[PDB]
This record gives sequence, structure tokens and C-alpha cells, in this order.
Amino acid sequence: LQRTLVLIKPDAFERSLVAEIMGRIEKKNFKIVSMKFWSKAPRNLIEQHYKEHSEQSYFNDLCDFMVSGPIISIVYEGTDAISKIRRLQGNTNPLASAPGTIRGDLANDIGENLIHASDSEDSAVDEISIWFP
Amino acid sequence: LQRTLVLIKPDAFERSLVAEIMGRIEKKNFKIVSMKFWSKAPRNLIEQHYKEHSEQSYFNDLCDFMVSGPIISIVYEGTDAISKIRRLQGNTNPLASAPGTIRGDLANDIGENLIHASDSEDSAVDEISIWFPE
Amino acid sequence: LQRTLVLIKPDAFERSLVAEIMGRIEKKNFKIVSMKFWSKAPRNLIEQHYKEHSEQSYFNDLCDFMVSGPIISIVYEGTDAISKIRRLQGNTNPLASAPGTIRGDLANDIGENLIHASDSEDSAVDEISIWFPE
Amino acid sequence: LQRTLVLIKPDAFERSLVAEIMGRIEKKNFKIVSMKFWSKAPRNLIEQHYKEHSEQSYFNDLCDFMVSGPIISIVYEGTDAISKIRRLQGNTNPLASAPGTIRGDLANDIGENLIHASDSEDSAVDEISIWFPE
Amino acid sequence: LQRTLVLIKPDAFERSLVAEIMGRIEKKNFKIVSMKFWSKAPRNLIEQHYKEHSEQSYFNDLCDFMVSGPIISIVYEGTDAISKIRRLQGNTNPLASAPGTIRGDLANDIGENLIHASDSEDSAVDEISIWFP
Amino acid sequence: LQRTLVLIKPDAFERSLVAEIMGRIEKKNFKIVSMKFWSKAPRNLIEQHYKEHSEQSYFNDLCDFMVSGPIISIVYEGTDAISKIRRLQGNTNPLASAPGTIRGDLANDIGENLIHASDSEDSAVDEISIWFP
Ligand SMILES: Nc1nc2c(ncn2[C@H]2C[C@H](O)[C@@H](COP(=O)(O)OP(=O)(O)O)O2)c(=O)[nH]1
Ligand SMILES: Nc1nc2c(ncn2[C@H]2C[C@H](O)[C@@H](COP(=O)(O)OP(=O)(O)O)O2)c(=O)[nH]1
Ligand SMILES: Nc1nc2c(ncn2[C@H]2C[C@H](O)[C@@H](COP(=O)(O)OP(=O)(O)O)O2)c(=O)[nH]1
Ligand SMILES: Nc1nc2c(ncn2[C@H]2C[C@H](O)[C@@H](COP(=O)(O)OP(=O)(O)O)O2)c(=O)[nH]1
Ligand SMILES: Nc1nc2c(ncn2[C@H]2C[C@H](O)[C@@H](COP(=O)(O)OP(=O)(O)O)O2)c(=O)[nH]1
Ligand SMILES: Nc1nc2c(ncn2[C@H]2C[C@H](O)[C@@H](COP(=O)(O)OP(=O)(O)O)O2)c(=O)[nH]1
Ligand SMILES: [Mg+2]
Ligand SMILES: [Mg+2]
Ligand SMILES: [Mg+2]
Ligand SMILES: [Mg+2]
Ligand SMILES: [Mg+2]
Ligand SMILES: [Mg+2]
Repeated sequence: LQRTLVLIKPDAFERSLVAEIMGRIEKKNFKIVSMKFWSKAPRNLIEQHYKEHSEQSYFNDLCDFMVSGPIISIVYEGTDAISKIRRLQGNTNPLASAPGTIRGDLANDIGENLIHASDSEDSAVDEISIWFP
Repeated sequence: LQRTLVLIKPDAFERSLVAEIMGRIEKKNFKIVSMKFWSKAPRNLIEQHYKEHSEQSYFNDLCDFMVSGPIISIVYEGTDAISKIRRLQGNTNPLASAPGTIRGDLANDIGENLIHASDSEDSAVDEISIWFPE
Repeated sequence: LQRTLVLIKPDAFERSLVAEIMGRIEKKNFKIVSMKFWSKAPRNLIEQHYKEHSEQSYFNDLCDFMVSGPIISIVYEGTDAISKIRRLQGNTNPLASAPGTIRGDLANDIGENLIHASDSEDSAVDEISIWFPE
Repeated sequence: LQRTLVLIKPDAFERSLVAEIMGRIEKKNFKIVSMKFWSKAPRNLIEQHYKEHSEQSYFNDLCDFMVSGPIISIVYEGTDAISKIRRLQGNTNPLASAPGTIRGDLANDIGENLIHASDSEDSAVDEISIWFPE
Repeated sequence: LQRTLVLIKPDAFERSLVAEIMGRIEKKNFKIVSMKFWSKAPRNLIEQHYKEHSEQSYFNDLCDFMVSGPIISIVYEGTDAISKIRRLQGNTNPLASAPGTIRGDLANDIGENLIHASDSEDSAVDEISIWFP
Repeated sequence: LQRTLVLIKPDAFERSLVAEIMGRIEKKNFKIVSMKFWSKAPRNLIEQHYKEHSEQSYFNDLCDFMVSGPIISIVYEGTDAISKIRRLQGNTNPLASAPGTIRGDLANDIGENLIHASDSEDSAVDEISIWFP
């Protein structure tokens, strides 16, 4: 049993895909244990969330996008939730994400990619602490 | 432009219908203004929400059901959102709710009926204040 | 609590709509009590099922259609299942069946109308005995 | 057997609902006879299509909206296709369109209402001649 | 042209996924040629069905689960039905089943995995004989 | 940004899958820039479209199938549309097409395979010129 942190990104709101994305996770039998709606996430939480990318060329654009609309932060619980939801999510690169995955079916950009999911036990604990202190 | 209060009820969680219900409202182009997840809503909140039903025979059973699992409280915004979301919701009674509505397609019980939606401007203001006192 | 008899008709098989129809009933929380698949139902069974239509002009065409492909006979159980599944089914006439109903969304003919559902407690008992004599 | 003229309106493209709408008609077993994609329909065509509305206050806004993005014009064929597709379409007014209909499920505005469908045999002939003069 | 034996497992009934599963197979153009509903399958048919697993640690739990609710046994027919429906089914292990497969999208447990499908020509003939003697 | 040529094949019309197929592409955020409905495509356009296959054993059957019902020709536009829509399409061979792809989920024959999509920049330009001269 694990908990993982998911963000529904602003593009999902723009494209009316919030329920589509949450529903794929729900259908896999993962349970919501915490959830918050952000009309606009604070810049600082975004920058901490993506702190590992702070020196990357895309950092400012990434942060700007992430505050360009609402987000939902969700903690999901289930056996091996971290790796399983990562598999549902699909590759960051739209040249690679597989049909059947969230990004494979729905995302068409490396940045506007609909969903964040924690990538490891340690990052899940960190991200949960950021969004649900 | 109106705001209405929606509750996703514990049966929606039990039956894995949360996204199905939220998706129906989303597809109609209503926007989420506020949203809160409750692992278990306090009974007092439920009693306030349903204060008008306090003398009904089902009142205690209703409150028990509403604290039996999680709830999501959502404020939706849109033109005439109150009446429109009520029409999407469907009638309380499973003998009446129309196919095409949330309850008509998905609910089979008068109590376990998946979704609350404010029924008037007055009650919306009241219910939003209960679930989102801030 | 009631039991009703449903037939998935040969047009549902031809149009690959079997799961679509069954899924609508499943999503409403009705439970399967008995189910039988018929590669081709015996004409006598069809004539008994529709005995009340024996003097109608369409009777032979109706029987021909019903043996033209497979049928699934299902007994569903639930509170007020008979009237509820009738409302999900929709009116026989394509000029009347409502969007949101099975026939309203999917059927375009008065005869090739995808689904049978018992219309009363009396007929349910009768039809269940025809399809599930055991 | 009838033919009716359907327009998929620019809001359907903006909201990525083209296939959703076309799919509802397809699932009802109507057949496409002719179809044209317009990156932007000429304003004159729109004015002719809606000539009966020329004195209405919304006429210019309606024409502006109709040229604001792509349109697909489709001729559908089927028994009583005109009235049937009108029932699937749903009422113009978001306070009235029924859950289960295209507009009832998906449209939230009196103007941005996703779909046109001919309302009579006379208007179908007229509209088909506008969009498919050949 | 082949026939294969599918079981819709009790978890599909519990989670109201019977039509979802049958529909994926139907949409692939496979045809039902036989079908039976079991309110509760006889223990002995289950034990014969899974006879190869009789000495495995999970055997008793597997059999208990399989009689814990209804099942549907279905014979499907189509060109290369056996391998094709196996591909639709997805890996037994939820760490491996691919998004887009039945188990990949819907199952979250190695045991409660929604669907059985014959794995070979010989096992299909055997399983069909068990469920449709 | 690229344009690619898609054909919705006659089997999609027969099986009422036109919107299902177009919808998968629409949900991936590709935009229609040209589209024509053919009640019956001219034999010569089909033979030119598939000119590379003219000496293959299946050529006549392929062409006969392609004129056996309506088709829709569509030009889709988007970043890397050619490879992305090819990935959505899935392998020609039903023993290989992956669940989650159009063919993987819906097609059950090597010939009756629902959809054509250009396989390269050069073939896209050629096919667009055939269907939209
Ligand atoms: N424009 C651009 N954005 C990028 C690139 N790599 C990552 N990003 C953005 C989008 C990602 O969702 C986010 C975090 O990157 P990540 O942890 O490697 O990706 P992921 O866990 O969201 O799949 O940063 C990139 O190469 N280009
Ligand atoms: N068991 C039972 N419960 C009832 C009955 N009427 C109402 N309830 C419960 C379920 C309703 O969702 C809740 C509030 O009643 P309401 O305001 O008349 O209905 P609604 O706005 O949820 O459609 O009380 C009733 O007659 N029997
Ligand atoms: N061609 C034709 N067939 C008809 C007509 N009325 C009924 N039928 C056929 C189709 C019906 O499913 C079947 C039984 O008629 P019913 O009991 O009045 O309708 P229903 O309970 O299936 O809605 O007989 C009719 O008017 N014309
Ligand atoms: N803003 C506005 N637009 C309107 C109103 N009534 C009609 N329209 C626009 C939207 C309609 O799709 C179009 C044609 O009107 P119609 O023939 O009465 O409606 P309909 O056949 O599209 O349902 O004109 C109206 O009252 N207000
Ligand atoms: N708990 C548990 N159950 C298992 C394990 N391996 C197999 N099973 C159960 C679930 C399988 O559906 C069933 C038959 O095993 P199988 O033939 O290797 O799997 P499959 O053909 O259902 O994918 O036995 C296992 O390793 N642990
Ligand atoms: N019967 C048969 N038909 C074939 C075979 N290979 C190709 N075809 C037909 C179906 C294909 O959609 C069409 C073009 O072949 P292709 O370019 O290798 O396939 P694809 O780009 O449609 O996946 O020719 C084949 O091996 N057998
Ligand atoms: Mg990451
Ligand atoms: Mg109320
Ligand atoms: Mg009747
Ligand atoms: Mg009109
Ligand atoms: Mg096996
Ligand atoms: Mg090719």
C-alpha cells in the first residue's frame, strides 16, 4: 500500500479533461485520500514541486504554464500506486507515450501534458508534504 | 451567472462513479470555483445541510448514510447553473428520474442517489456557506 | 423487489450493441439472476413470448426477425425492476422513444428495436416461465 | 425516407466535440449521404441559411459566430430523419434542452449550441440546396 | 477461425464491469457462440479449470475467490481468437499489464483480475469441455 | 507542424465506427484542415493511393474492398502528426496491433483494418495531392 501525489494540470481544465483523467485512475481502483482545488497555485509551491528542474531551459515556461489555470492536487492510495499511476500517465514525450496511456491518448505536447504523478517513494513523500502540509 | 453547491455522495465513491458524475457536469461547460474532499464529513455539517429534513422519518438514516464514506463538495459556476444542474441531476425518486439524467442512468434508490445539488438561489447561498465558510 | 425478463434481440448482435445495452442496465445497479444465450431461439418460443400479437399484421415478420440471429434472455432483479427497465428501454416507436433511453439513442425502427422488457408483474412471471421453464 | 441538413457549428470544433456529436447520430443508424468541411463558411451562405432570422436582434452576432471557426455540413438520410434528428439535437434554450440530447448534455448557451438540424421537409430541401448546390 | 473460453470473474460483477469487459471483446468483432451464467460456479469445475495450479500456494484462495460471486462462461469465436483475446486481457501481474488492456486499465490485483481467457488451442478445447460439456 | 492524410475505410462505415475513429484523433488534439466524403471512391484514385502495392497478391482485393463502401479522406494537422497518428493507428497485422490503438482495439483483419494514415512526410504530400488536388 502506497500513496502518490497527482496534479491535474491547467491544460486539463482548459480542455475539459479533468474527469476523463481522474476517471482512468478511479477505474483502476485507486482511492482518493486527500484532494485540493487551486484556482491558481502559488508560484512558490510550483517552484518547489519542480525544484529539480530549476536550472533547466524550460523551467520558467513550465512554472508559467502551471499557474496559467487551475490545478487539482490529489493523493491516491493503493497497492504500488506510485509505479502503477506512472504507467497510466505515459511518457513525457508525445513521440513516445503509448496509446492507452493518459498522455498517449490525450496529450500532444511535451509541456502541456495534462497530469503530474510522483515518480518514486521519496518524491511522493516530498510532494505530498508540499501540497498537503 | 450563478453558483451552486454540489455534493458527490458516499455511494458515488463506493460505486466508483465520482468521475462519471463530475464529467457530466464538466461536459456541460460548468466551471469549478471551489472544491473540498471530505474523508468523512462531520455529522453536524450534514445535519445543517439537511436541516429542513430534521423532522422527516429518514433524517437519521440520511445523516448516517452521508457520513458512511467520503464526500466531495463543489461550487460550480455558470449561467443559470442552479436550475441547469438540477435538471442534469434528475428527480430524487427512482420511479421518476429520467434516463439521460445522473440519477436516471445511475441511481436506483431514493436515498443512495449519488448527488446533491442546490435547488434555489437562497439554498445555494446557504449551502455554500456551510461547506465553504471561508 | 421484482424480477423482469429482458431479451437482447438479434439486431443488437448484428450491430454489436449487446454490451452497450447490458451495460446501461448494469450501471443502474440491476443484478442478473438468470441468463441464457440462444444461437437461434426456437420459433415456438417466440410465438409464445409474443402470443398477444398473434393476430397483428406484423406477427410473422416479428417472429422471422426474432429467429434471424442470436438472442440473450436475462432475468434482472431489483426494486421496481419492471417499470424501471421499461423506462430505460424507451418507447417502441422511433418517433417517440426519448434520447437517453436505449431505443431513443440506438434504435431507428419500430421492429428492429434491440430490446424486450416485461411490461407488468403478470407478464414478467409468464415470460420468465417461457425462457426459464426450470 | 428523408434527408436532413446538419451543421456541426464552430463551438463543436473549439470544444473538440465534433466526433461526439456525429457519433450520436451515427449510433442511431443514420447514414451520411453528403458531407463538406468548411474551414470558414462564407458569410453569404450563413446569411442565406438563417435568412428567416435576418430581422432578429441576434442576427449579426449569429453570423459572426458561424464564421468564427470551421463548420461541417452533412446530409443525413433515414426514415423520418428530420424530426428524429431534431429530437436528438434538443431545444435551443439551455433552460429547456433535455439531458440525453446533444444540447441537453453538451450545450450551455442559446447561441453556442453546437449543432444545426433542419426543422421541416421544406427547410431541409432549402438548406441542402444552400450547402450542396450541386 | 478459433474458439476460446472466457470467464468473467466475480470481481467484475462486484465492480459492475461485466459489460465493460464483454464490450471490449465485442468491439474487436469476436462473436459469442456459447454463454452460461453461474450464480455460483461449482467448486469442482473451478478446481478442474485451474487444475494446473492445484499445488500452488494460492490455489485455495483462487478457488475461494472464484466461487465468491457469479461468473459468466463464454465461448468466443473468431480468427486467432485465442491469442487475440489473451492480448486484450493483459498480464496477470498488475505491475506488468499494459494500459489499453482489460487488466491494465481495470485490474489492480494479481488475483482479482476480472477475466480468464484460454492460453492455447489445447487449453481452449479442455476448458470449453469443462464449462460446456 | 505537419499535415497527414487519413482515410476512414469502408469497414468503419459498415460497423458504425466513423466517429469512434475520428474521435480518437480529435481527442489527441489534431485539427481537421481538409475533409471529403466519398460515397464511392473512384477506382483510379484508390489504385494511385496504393500504387506501391500494385504487384502484390492482395492488390485487387484491397482495391475492391476500398470501393465497397464510402470513405472519408481527411487531412489532419499538428506537431509531428504523421508519426503520432501512425502510432494511434496500430500495426496492420491483427496479431501485432496493440490494445489502445485503433486497430488493436477495433480491427480484426489484416485487410479490413478501418483506417489509412500516411507513413512519412513524402507519402503524406503525395496522398494529400491525390485526394485534395
Ligand atoms: N518544454 C519542455 N518541457 C519539459 C521538458 N522536460 C520536462 N518538461 C516539463 C514537462 C514535465 O511534465 C515537467 C517535469 O519533467 P519530468 O519530471 O522529466 O516529466 P514528467 O514526470 O511530468 O513525465 O517539466 C522538455 O524537454 N521540454
Ligand atoms: N429514504 C428516503 N429518503 C429520502 C426521501 N426523500 C428524501 N430523502 C433523502 C434523499 C434526498 O437526497 C435527501 C434530500 O431530499 P430532497 O431535498 O426532497 O431531495 P433532492 O434535492 O436530493 O432530490 O433526503 C424519502 O422519501 N425516503
Ligand atoms: N412492424 C411493426 N412491428 C411492431 C409494431 N408494434 C409492435 N411491433 C413489434 C415490435 C415490438 O417490440 C413487438 C411487441 O410489441 P409491443 O409489446 O407493443 O412493444 P414493446 O413492449 O417491444 O415496446 O412487436 C408495429 O406497429 N409495426
Ligand atoms: N443570442 C440568441 N440567439 C438565438 C436566439 N434564438 C435563436 N438564436 C440563434 C441560435 C439558433 O441556433 C439560431 C436559429 O434559431 P432557431 O431556428 O429558433 O433555433 P434552432 O433550429 O438552432 O434550435 O439562432 C436567441 O434568443 N438569442
Ligand atoms: N495470489 C496469486 N494468485 C495467482 C498468482 N499467479 C496466478 N494466480 C491466480 C490468478 C490467475 O488468474 C490464476 C491463473 O494463473 P495464470 O494461468 O498464471 O494467470 P492468467 O492466465 O489468469 O493471466 O491464478 C500469484 O502469483 N499469486
Ligand atoms: N490481405 C492482405 N492485405 C494486405 C497485406 N498487407 C497489406 N495489405 C493491405 C491492407 C493495408 O492497409 C494496405 C496497405 O498496406 P500497408 O501500407 O503495408 O499497411 P498500412 O499502412 O494500412 O498499415 O494493403 C497482406 O499481407 N494481406
Ligand atoms: Mg517527474
Ligand atoms: Mg434538496
Ligand atoms: Mg411488450
Ligand atoms: Mg431552426
Ligand atoms: Mg492461464
Ligand atoms: Mg502504408
